Amino acid sequence: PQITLWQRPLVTIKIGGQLKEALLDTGADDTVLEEMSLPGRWKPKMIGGIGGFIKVRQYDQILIEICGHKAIGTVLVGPTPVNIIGRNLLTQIGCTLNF
Amino acid sequence: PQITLWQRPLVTIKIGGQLKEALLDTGADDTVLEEMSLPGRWKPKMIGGIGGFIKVRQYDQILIEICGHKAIGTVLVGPTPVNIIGRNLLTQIGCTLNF
Ligand SMILES: Cc1cccc(C)c1OCC(=O)N[C@@H](Cc1ccccc1)[C@@H](O)C[C@H](Cc1ccccc1)NC(=O)[C@H](C(C)C)N1CCCNC1=O
Repeated sequence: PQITLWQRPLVTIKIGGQLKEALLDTGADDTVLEEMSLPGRWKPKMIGGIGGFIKVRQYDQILIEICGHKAIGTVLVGPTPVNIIGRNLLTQIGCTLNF
Repeated sequence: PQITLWQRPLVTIKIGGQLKEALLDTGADDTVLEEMSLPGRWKPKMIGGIGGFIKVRQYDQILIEICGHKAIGTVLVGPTPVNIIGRNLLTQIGCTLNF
């Protein structure tokens, strides 16, 4: 679908048998989600945003269902203020910026 | 122009008689540019990010020619790693998220 930006591009995703709301972020290289229970092994990692860095856990091969569309990629779990759909996932669902 | 997301969507902007490159961030309510000099006056303001809060100077009525498109709005300047064109401006140039 088409999304104007007069409001935050929030959409509903399905992950780990759970439902959430993630922001479609072209400004994000990766995908980071609020602390949640996820099965499988992970790997420590650090990402640097505007306010600084945060200690997140790196999950590979995690299936996410963005607004219906199913995709699988690397999901980061940490102390983020909002759920973020980064370009690693956005390019799988074919999201494009236009104007 | 249609922009895919395989790489960070960098756009060439022109502000204060200066040329720069800014990221089209759909996950940014406002626009924050790196440290630079500007004519108008400002007002201390802080914004929440991923790793914490930074203090920026606010400016209203700032002309910005985003990739051949002239728009005007509130710009913020501070300790931001990259230049960011948020939604307060993206809408002015009819930028749409699509998939
Ligand atoms: C939310 C907001 C309100 C008012 C004004 C502004 C500028 C606002 O946005 C601030 C902000 O942190 N926005 C983020 C999403 C956001 C909204 C609300 C709360 C917290 C975050 C996101 O869009 C952009 C920001 C840009 C960036 C900054 C420094 C270095 C590199 C990239 N991107 C990142 O942090 C990403 C993360 C998410 C994987 N990131 C970090 C590792 C390297 N690459 C990368 O892409």
